[PDB]
Amino acid sequence: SGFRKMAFPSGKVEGCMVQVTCGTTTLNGLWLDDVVYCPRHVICTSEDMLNPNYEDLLIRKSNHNFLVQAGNVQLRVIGHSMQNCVLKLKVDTANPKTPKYKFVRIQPGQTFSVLACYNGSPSGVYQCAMRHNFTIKGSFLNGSCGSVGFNIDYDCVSFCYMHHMELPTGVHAGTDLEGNFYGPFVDRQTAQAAGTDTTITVNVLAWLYAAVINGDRWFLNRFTTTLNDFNLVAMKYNYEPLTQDHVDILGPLSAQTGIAVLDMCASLKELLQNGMNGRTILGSALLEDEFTPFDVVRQCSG
Amino acid sequence: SGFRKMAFPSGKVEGCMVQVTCGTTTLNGLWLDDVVYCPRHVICTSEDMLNPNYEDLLIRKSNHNFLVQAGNVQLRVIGHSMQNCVLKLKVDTANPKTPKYKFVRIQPGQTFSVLACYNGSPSGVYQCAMRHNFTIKGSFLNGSCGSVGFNIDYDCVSFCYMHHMELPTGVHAGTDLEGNFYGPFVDRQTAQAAGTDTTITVNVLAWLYAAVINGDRWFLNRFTTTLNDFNLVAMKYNYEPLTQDHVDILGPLSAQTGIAVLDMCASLKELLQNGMNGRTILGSALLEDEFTPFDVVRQCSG
Ligand SMILES: Cn1cc2cc(Nc3nc(=O)n(-c4cccnc4)c(=O)n3Cc3cc(F)c(F)cc3F)c(Cl)cc2n1
Ligand SMILES: Cn1cc2cc(Nc3nc(=O)n(-c4cccnc4)c(=O)n3Cc3cc(F)c(F)cc3F)c(Cl)cc2n1
Repeated sequence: SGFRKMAFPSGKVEGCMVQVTCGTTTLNGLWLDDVVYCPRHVICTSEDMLNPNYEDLLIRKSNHNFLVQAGNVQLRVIGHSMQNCVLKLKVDTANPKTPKYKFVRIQPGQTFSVLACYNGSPSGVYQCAMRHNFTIKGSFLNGSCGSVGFNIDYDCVSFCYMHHMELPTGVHAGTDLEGNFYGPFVDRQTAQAAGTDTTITVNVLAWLYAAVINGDRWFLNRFTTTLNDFNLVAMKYNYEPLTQDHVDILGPLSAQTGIAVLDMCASLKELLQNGMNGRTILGSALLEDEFTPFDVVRQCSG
Repeated sequence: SGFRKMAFPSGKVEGCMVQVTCGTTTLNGLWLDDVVYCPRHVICTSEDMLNPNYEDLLIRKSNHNFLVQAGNVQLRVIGHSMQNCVLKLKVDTANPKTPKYKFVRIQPGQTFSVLACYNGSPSGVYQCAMRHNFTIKGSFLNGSCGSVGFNIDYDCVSFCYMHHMELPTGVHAGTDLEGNFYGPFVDRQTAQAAGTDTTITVNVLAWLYAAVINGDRWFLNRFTTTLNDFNLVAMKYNYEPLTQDHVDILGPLSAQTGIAVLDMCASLKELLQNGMNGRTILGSALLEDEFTPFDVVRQCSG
């Protein structure tokens, strides 16, 4: 047992990470087959980062303006293209370490692992969720642009996030791997504000189930609730409404624990109206919402 | 910015993970050069797991009793040896993916990344600390025996933990890679109890500094404290006494933030005596003690 913020093993992504430089601007790229993917922002200079026109910027570049570094080996760029907010640099060598992969866009509330890199060098791995305002509460410093988020399904890396920038509040914004931003943000060095966030209710319930699986039961109660009355209470606390699809998704955990979803919702209602009274759940003093039902099942069942 | 539970990239360890079977007992091993390291408990049968004599058990085995599986390739065992609680299986192939590595034993309060594996297959990576009672609060299911904990220094993997077992309270016990247990535990399927734990004070202070670096300042105050008066208050709350060496270690964070260590100790004293009054620090409602000063510097500075 035990319950931890768990990321996917990162090796398959580490073997894809490279450094991309254009002019004096540098960041991280993702080398898959004979293409390197990176934020198009790399073709900006300090003069252009505020209000760039990327079509003009790219038309003014050629292959030789792009330096791609894989370890100590320079990959020669033999083509360049823009796809929305990502640059695609065709190189003359296919990555021998290319894993089986796919580009998948994720939904608010789902989770993924982030491999933070600097200068093409992986430095750390952590787990995060896509918030309902399409930001992620990541951990990123200057130089982390182009770091990727991903999930692993069996042997297949599903890339879902490429990091672009930090917002004023310190949360992070990026795109899927087709270069389409998550949320209403643009790759311009302008002060952009994240919208309002909500608590991912289904995830909180999944985490309460994880706690029960690990012997934390003090928050349980004899009461049950209707879905509608739960939602009436939960909206007041900035929680996402719970739907029947969410109940269905929680079916497996409900079965493994013998606690019906609406019964656990009654526990959640009480915790929202009363607080925790100085107690904890799975070592936390607040309700955790960055674990999906799938993450819980993976960690607690296998 | 941002502050997350961050593990080291795991690829270098993933390429070392193998499956070891003896009889019907199976678990994970660590293949480095031409040696596979695993818990000696693998030579136990269900009859022997309660009160084994491992010297007898190993004398009754030969190389052909050990099946080592690296992916789909079977490695032939050509020698076998015991070193304390780890078995060393000499195989006829050196691991081509062997990273530069070392075996280092860690101290209570220090942190490391865990690569949870099952049947030799890496499944997840998370970060944990060695508690003062020499347990770790890990996340492990049946089949995780032999999973390793490690740190990375530049290009060198410092292995520091091999997982053996789960204690009744759900916390975990294991050895260093020379087979020497952390804490007063033995590799016998007997009900063993973890001793009392304490909060890792220096780590809490390091995390308060991380919070200040990320703009969480509400807990700061004008007061300073002496080291002795802080310790008098902190012992009452089950915190480790703070030493001058701990102050020294916190020097860099103190400098980067301009807040003297004893000033932050005054904040910590107040949080201990008053609680958080419904506020949070770096997204947590309780004081976090699994980040060392080094982890904070690595994440917040680079
Ligand atoms: C020589 N040199 C200077 C460079 C500056 C760069 N800008 C950034 N670097 C970053 O690390 N963070 C960043 C910082 C912290 C966490 N997370 C990301 C940026 O936000 N920006 C700003 C930013 C990035 C975008 F991709 C975008 F569309 C709009 C922006 F305002 C980069 Cl990308 C390369 C540099 N090379
Ligand atoms: C066919 N088959 C059955 C096996 C049973 C095995 N026993 C365990 N497996 C484990 O996964 N956990 C475990 C479980 C959860 C978290 N963390 C570790 C054990 O604690 N034990 C118990 C245990 C392990 C030790 F290494 C030890 F010294 C003393 C113990 F009581 C293993 Cl090792 C292989 C098996 N093969």
